[PDB]
Amino acid sequence: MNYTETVAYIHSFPRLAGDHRRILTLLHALGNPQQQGRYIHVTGTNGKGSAANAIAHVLEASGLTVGLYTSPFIMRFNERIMIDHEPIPDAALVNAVAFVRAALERLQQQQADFNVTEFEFITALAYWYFRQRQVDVAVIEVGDSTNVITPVVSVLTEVALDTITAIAKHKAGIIKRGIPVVTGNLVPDAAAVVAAKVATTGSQWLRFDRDFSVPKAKLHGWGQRFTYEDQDGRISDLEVPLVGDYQQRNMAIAIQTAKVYAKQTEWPLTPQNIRQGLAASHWPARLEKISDTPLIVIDGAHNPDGINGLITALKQLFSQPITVIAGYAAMADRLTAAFSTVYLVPVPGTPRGRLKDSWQEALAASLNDVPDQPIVITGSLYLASAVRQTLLG
Ligand SMILES: [Mg+2]
Repeated sequence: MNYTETVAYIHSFPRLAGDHRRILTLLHALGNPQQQGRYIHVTGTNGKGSAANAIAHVLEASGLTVGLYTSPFIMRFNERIMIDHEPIPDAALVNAVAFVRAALERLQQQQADFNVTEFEFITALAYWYFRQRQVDVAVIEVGDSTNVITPVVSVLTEVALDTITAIAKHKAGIIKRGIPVVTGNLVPDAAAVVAAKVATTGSQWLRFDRDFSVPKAKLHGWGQRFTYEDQDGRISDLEVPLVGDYQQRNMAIAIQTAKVYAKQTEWPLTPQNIRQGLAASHWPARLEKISDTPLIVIDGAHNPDGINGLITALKQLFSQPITVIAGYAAMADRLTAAFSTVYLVPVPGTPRGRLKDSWQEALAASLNDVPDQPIVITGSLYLASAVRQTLLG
């Protein structure tokens, strides 16, 4: 096939019904690449994509070839599988999809009704591609079809209040015997689930605000300047180009995890690597300022927690009036009460306050009416990625 037939073939996979048998059957046909190499396992309800990207950036700056498996993509499909922050080239995706389909067709010649899902096909391809390219470590963000590895260190960023013990027990399945777990400051029910699991596995548990912390943090331009502290000391005046107070805990989790990786593998990691790797830690479409003149910021906050955390982040950055373009009525009532011009438009991959029929009509209106006013586009990551693909791709 071509690339276009290859990405359409990946999306043609079904919606099957538990354990990891189907993906392990497929992975045995690929020669078990999940059993070789080093891995960092990342799960959590929020902040896992941001942490994983930060861990990868810090490890790459120390001189390691880092594979990175994330979801979702923002600009193109190829962003889900990266090696040193470069998305898997089209032709390499064409080759890899052809190799995995060939092994899958061999498996269907034996077991006639064998199949896998879309995420299981992608995860198996990701794990085979990282071994083919021979990376030093692969940072794996949890989708659990990825739970077929023994990591060097596991990360559990958050189990947020949105049942808690039932969610925490599903998330604690990535914690393995003797392998250290780096977590955030978990809520009581999630913490009790983590404490009992690590007493069972015998794991070293490094927790945010206990073993490591951020004693100083403040805004500095479009990003934050902060100080990290642990048992080895402090690394002061670290800078990341990400706004939001919740990002202080994701970066701190990322720094602690990277240090736990290097100590376990006897790899040298300096504070310089951590500093340089945190400076390169850009995470697209998450309060990203994409244009200076005119001022345009894109964001994918989609819950009311995301709307409330955005509102105070926008208040921190802007003391002038802005136009906010929003992709239900409780999310829109807090936007109208806090901001100037507010436009409600439709999100592009969905179906059926000032109303606009599209985000382009709202953006053209604001630029025509008041050209010096900043525009923030928020409400969905799919709407935010549509604006980013249009305005930059
Ligand atoms: Mg993510």
